[PDB]
Amino acid sequence: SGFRKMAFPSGKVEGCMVQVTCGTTTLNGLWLDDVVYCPRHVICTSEDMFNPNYEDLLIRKSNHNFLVQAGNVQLRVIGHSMQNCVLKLKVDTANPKTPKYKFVRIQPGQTFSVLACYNGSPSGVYQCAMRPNFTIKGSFLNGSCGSVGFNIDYDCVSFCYMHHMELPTGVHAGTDLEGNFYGPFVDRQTAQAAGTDTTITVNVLAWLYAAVINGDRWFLNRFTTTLNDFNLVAMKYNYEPLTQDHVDILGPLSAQTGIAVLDMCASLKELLQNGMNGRTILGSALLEDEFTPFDVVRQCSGVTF
Amino acid sequence: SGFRKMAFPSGKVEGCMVQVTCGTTTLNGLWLDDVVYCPRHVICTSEDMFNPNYEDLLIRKSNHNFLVQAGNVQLRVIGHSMQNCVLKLKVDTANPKTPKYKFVRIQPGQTFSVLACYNGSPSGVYQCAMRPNFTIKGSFLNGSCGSVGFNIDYDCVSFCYMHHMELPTGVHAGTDLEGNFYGPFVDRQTAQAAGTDTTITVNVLAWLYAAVINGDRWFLNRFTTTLNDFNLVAMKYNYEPLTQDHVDILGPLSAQTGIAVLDMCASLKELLQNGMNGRTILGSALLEDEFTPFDVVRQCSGVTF
Ligand SMILES: Cn1cc(-c2cc(-c3cc(Cl)c(F)c(OCc4ccccc4Cl)c3)c(=O)n(-c3cccnc3)c2)c(=O)[nH]c1=O
Ligand SMILES: Cn1cc(-c2cc(-c3cc(Cl)c(F)c(OCc4ccccc4Cl)c3)c(=O)n(-c3cccnc3)c2)c(=O)[nH]c1=O
Repeated sequence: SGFRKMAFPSGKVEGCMVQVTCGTTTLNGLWLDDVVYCPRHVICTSEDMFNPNYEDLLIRKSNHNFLVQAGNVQLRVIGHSMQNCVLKLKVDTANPKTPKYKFVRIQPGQTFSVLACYNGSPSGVYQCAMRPNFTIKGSFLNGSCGSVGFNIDYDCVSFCYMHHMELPTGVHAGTDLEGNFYGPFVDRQTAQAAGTDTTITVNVLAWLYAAVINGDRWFLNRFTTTLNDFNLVAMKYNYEPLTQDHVDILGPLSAQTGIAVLDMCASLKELLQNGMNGRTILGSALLEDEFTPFDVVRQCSGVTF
Repeated sequence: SGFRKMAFPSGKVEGCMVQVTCGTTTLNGLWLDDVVYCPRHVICTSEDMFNPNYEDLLIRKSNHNFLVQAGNVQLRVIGHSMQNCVLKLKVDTANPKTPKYKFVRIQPGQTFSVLACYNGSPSGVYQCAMRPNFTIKGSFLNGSCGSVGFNIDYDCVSFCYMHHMELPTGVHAGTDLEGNFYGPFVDRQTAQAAGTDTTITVNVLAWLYAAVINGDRWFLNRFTTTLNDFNLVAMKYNYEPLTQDHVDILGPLSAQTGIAVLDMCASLKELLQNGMNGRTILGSALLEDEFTPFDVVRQCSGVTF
C-alpha cells in the first residue's frame, strides 16, 4: 500500500537521448531508428526569435551544420526536413537502443512521464498531467528543450510530448512528436497566454478512490447526488464537468471499492463546499488531479512494464 | 522554473533487476558484477515466517534451488551466502550492464529514488526520504520485495536501500545492501512499531528557498529569530532541532537568494504558529520535508547525470 506520484521507468528513453548542435545552439534530441527529432528553434539565434522565418532560416543550413552527439558517438547527418515545429535529421546509423515505440497525441487530463535532459544527458524523471488548457506544470530550466514525455505499456514507449518553451507565467508548452503544438501556442517570443485552466474532475475522483483503497476514508459521507447536481458544484469551483463517459471510466474503481460513483461525487461536493478542515488525504492538504483512473489501478494493482 | 518531486533516471538500475525464485517464493534481485542480492526471506514459507531460523532454513538449500532469471536469460548459480538480512548468490556470468556503483548507508532525512519492481520487472520510479524514524513512506504492493533505492552522481549509482516489508501501519522497512536494517526492525512477522517520527526541518527550509527561487514569496516576513528561539518552536510542532551544521548546509541557498537562514527560520516559525491560511507554496497546502538542500540546488541549477 501507499500512494506516490510515480513515473515510468525511464531506461527505454534514456538510450534515445542525444545532443543536437546547430551553430551556437545546443539542445536535446530524440534518436529513434535512423531519425533524430528536436525542436526546430535549434536553428535560431537570439534575434529573429521574435518573428523567426523558419523556412528561410532552415534554407541557410546544410546537413553538416547539424552536429548530433550520442555520448561521444558522433552521428553522420544525411538528410534534414522540418515537420510543423519539429526538425527531423536523417542519420546514417539506426539507434541500436531504439525501443518499440509509437507517436501519440494525448488528450487534456491524461498523464505522462517527463525525462528532463540537459546537453543530451538525462537529469531527472517526474510525472505530470496535460492541463485542460494544454500547458504542463513542469520543472524545466534553460537547456531542457527537446526533453520528451512518454507513457510505457509493457515494452512499447508512446512518446507524446517534446518540450519547447516556458511561458512568462512559468508554465510549459510543447508539441507532439509530429511537431504540432498542444494548445494555442507558437514557437516565437511573442505575448501568448494560456486559456483558463480547470481541475480534472475525473482524476480527482480516481484519487479519492485511491485514498479509500489505502485506508484514508474520513471524507466518505452518507449523502449522494446526481450528475446534474454535482455539475452545478463543479462549475462554481472551476472543475471540469463530469460526463457519463467519466462515470464509466470510474467503473472498475467503483466495483473494487463498492462505492458508487455518484456517492463519491457527494463526498467531493462536500469537500469543495467545506474544504478539508486542516486534515489530509493521502498526505495532501488539497485535492489532487494528476492521477488518471488508469494510474490509480496500475499503482493499486502492481502492474509492470 | 517550476518544482517537482523528481527521481533519478532509473536506466542504470533497470538493467540490474532480476527475478529470484526459491521454492514457491519469487521476488526481486539486484545483479551487479557476478553477484545477485535479494532479501533472505526469499527462502521462507508462510509458516516459520513468525520466527524463521534463517540459518537452518538456508542449510536446506543448494545452489540449484535458487532460480535467477534476467529477462529470459537464466543465470547459473555457483555459490550462496547470507550477510545479515541479505542473500548473496554467486553467478557464473558478470552482468554486462553493471554500472559504476557503490553500496552506501544513508542518514535519516536524506532522499533517494525507488525503482519499484514485480517479478524482476521495473514498474515505476518515485522519490522519497528516509524518515527520521528509519521508515520510508513508499508505494509498494506484495511482490515488490527486493526493489532498491539509489542515488546517482554522474555515472555512479549509490545503492542505499533494498525493500523488505510493510509494517501493519502501511509504512515500509528495509536494509542497506549489506543487509543491515534501517532502524529497529527485524525480518519476522512479529509486533514491531516505528518510533515517533518528526519533520525534517532542514529539508523544510531548503524547500522554502526553492519556493522563493520560483517566485512563491508571500510567506516571507520582516521578522528574524535565533537558533535557540526557533528550536523552541520546532519542538512544540514536532520538528527536528536545527543545528549549526544544518545552517551551514543551507549556506549556498542563503547566498543565492540573499535571505539569511535565521530570517527564513522566522518565516517558518510564522507558518508553524499560524498555518498557511488556505494558501499554497509550490503547489502544496502543507510544509514539504522530502527535498534536501542538495535536491533543491540540483533542480534549481540544471544538473545532469
Ligand atoms: C538556444 N536554446 C534555447 C533554449 C530554450 C528556448 C526557449 C524558448 C523557445 C521559443 Cl521558440 C520561444 F519563443 C521562447 O520564448 C519565451 C516565450 C514564449 C511565449 C510567450 C512569450 C515568451 Cl517570452 C523561449 C525556452 O523557453 N527555453 C526554456 C527555458 C526554461 C524552461 N523551459 C524552456 C529554452 C534551450 O533550452 N537551449 C538552447 O540552446
Ligand atoms: C514470499 N513473498 C513475500 C513478499 C513480501 C513479504 C513481506 C514480509 C516480509 C517479512 Cl520478513 C515480514 F516479517 C513480513 O511481515 C509483516 C510484518 C512486519 C513487521 C511487523 C508485523 C508484520 Cl505482520 C512481511 C512484505 O511485507 N511484503 C510486502 C507487501 C506489501 C508491500 N511491501 C512489502 C512482501 C513478496 O513481495 N514476495 C514474495 O514472494
